[PDB]
Amino acid sequence: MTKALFFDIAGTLVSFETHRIPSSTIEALEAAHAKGLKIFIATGRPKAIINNLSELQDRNLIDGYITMNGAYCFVGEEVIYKSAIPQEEVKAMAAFCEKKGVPCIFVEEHNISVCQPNEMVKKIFYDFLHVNVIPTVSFEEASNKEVIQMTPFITEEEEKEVLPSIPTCEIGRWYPAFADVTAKGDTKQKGIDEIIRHFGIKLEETMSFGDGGNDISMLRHAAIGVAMGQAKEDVKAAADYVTAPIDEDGISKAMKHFGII
Ligand SMILES: [Mg+2]
Repeated sequence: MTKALFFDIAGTLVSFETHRIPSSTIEALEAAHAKGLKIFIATGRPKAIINNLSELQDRNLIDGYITMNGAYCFVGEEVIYKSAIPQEEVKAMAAFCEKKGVPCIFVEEHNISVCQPNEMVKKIFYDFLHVNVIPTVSFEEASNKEVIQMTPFITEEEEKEVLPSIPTCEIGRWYPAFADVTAKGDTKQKGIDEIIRHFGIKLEETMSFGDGGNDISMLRHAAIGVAMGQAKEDVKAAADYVTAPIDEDGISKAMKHFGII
């Protein structure tokens, strides 16, 4: 039976339309918590810019976090796994973005920065996703940092152009305007593995929930993967079950369907 739930944030817990968590989702997670489910966040975002979970956090419903696509995992105050990108690949991404004229976010363990933020950062991270403004630093400074995750604002075409300079990183994408880059093997699947290792939970007792391309590995890896109803077809194909759209009680309906609650 399911013992661990893994939830993506954007488009899974938090609506892109309201920037809020559906009421039925909060109710479902309260019910699951009381039944003893462990409830985990599994997001591409770094902790520093997770600014939209307060309704769950204030209710003390989250048992641990997979952040940065698996590159930074923690349970309470305890870090259980982290990674860093090979410096050559940080440098190559910085040089590429600066040459191309596109911005890039560089995330360290305890600092976050953006280089040359432009209309794409404003449009996508601030205006669309409601991320708080990230401090600016130069690409030269960024290129020298110990970086856990980079988020270049590159298209799929631009990604293929920089790819040979990025020979070992993982590149996770759910949206056409940016991708998240982490070190080899660091995907939300890795995050699941680290969390369940910590808790003594078997992979066969896991359930994941996602809407995006960066969820596909965790949708396949968990024993049961649930795709949100508005997800792209490749995300749905990776899942075992497709629930309703997020703003049509998709989380609650899935949890009820499986008897989680
Ligand atoms: Mg998502």
